[PDB]
Amino acid sequence: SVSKANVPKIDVSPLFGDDQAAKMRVAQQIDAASRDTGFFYAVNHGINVQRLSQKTKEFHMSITPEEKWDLAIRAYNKEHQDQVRAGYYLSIPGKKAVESFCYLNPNFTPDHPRIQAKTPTHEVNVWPDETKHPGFQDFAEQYYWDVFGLSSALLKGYALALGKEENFFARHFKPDDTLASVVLIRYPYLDPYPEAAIKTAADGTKLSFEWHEDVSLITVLYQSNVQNLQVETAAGYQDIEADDTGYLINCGSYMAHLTNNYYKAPIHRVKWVNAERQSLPFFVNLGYDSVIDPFDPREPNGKSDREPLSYGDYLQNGLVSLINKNGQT
Ligand SMILES: C=C(C)[C@@H](NC(=O)[C@H](CS)NC(=O)CCC[C@H](N)C(=O)O)C(=O)O
Ligand SMILES: [Fe+2]
Repeated sequence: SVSKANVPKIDVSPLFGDDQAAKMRVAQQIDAASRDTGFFYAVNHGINVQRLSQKTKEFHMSITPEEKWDLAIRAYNKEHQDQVRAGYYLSIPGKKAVESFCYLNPNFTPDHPRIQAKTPTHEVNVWPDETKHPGFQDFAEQYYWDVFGLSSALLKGYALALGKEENFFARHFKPDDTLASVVLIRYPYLDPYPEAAIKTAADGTKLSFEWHEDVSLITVLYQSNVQNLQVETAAGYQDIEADDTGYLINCGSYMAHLTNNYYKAPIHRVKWVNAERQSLPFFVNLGYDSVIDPFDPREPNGKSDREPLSYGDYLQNGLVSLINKNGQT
């Protein structure tokens, strides 16, 4: 069997308060986890994840095929040319088992300057009919802000961990402009489970999603309590334990770029499991024009030979590349 990955549980509650020394002790834990497997569980995070799961299940189990077409992104519905990121990602029974619903910043409204400009990666969210899904949009928008708040706290810990002031990332992570996304992914139980919907790794492991690094600064994930993720390490792919009270945190490739791989974006993959479950990531993205000068916390003078990259350039290029590599979700 594969060995268990070292995924420590870190109590992040000090990151919400004003005890600077305690924040440093959290930052050290983040540093250690980021230098090791690249994953940790954030605990004492303050979010009601059980309610998140319940509301998400009520949505996934009640939405109809009709509504899925009507919410579909462009990849599934040519009539919806503005929906590149936000909307419904359909399953293809017999071929693609997973389905999902993505939404973006609720502040991306029709009058937002980036929406008026039609700037890439910005879109106005689409939502199902309120009468068919009472309370869902309100719940989902509030969840965006709850996980935004946790993410801001986590970003203060990553900044302190890297030797920076606590707002070093967080000053570029703003309610009015963040490109962050929530994805409500449904993995189904299927009997029989179609082989075409199961991928196979070079080591023989059955997978739902192949190896990748995340397109994010950090990723802040709630999943059901069903083991499925693996992380590549020196010792091969290792299993990340489940814990559906904590949030699983890892860095994405923008952090790797900014830190000159001090905090790598861990390569990870999703095992095939025949289970009805949920995967609810929040991809922590900055603003379109956010640029942080790359640095190197292993170099005496802190300098890096990487060029600055705006977050919008990073994101637009990354999302396309991930689809080309691992397929349209
Ligand atoms: C555990 C996870 C976080 C999930 N992974 C994915 O489905 C992949 C790789 S993390 N995610 C994406 O395809 C990126 C989605 C970006 C989003 N659709 C957007 O527009 O922001 C999974 O469960 O499969
Ligand atoms: Fe990922």
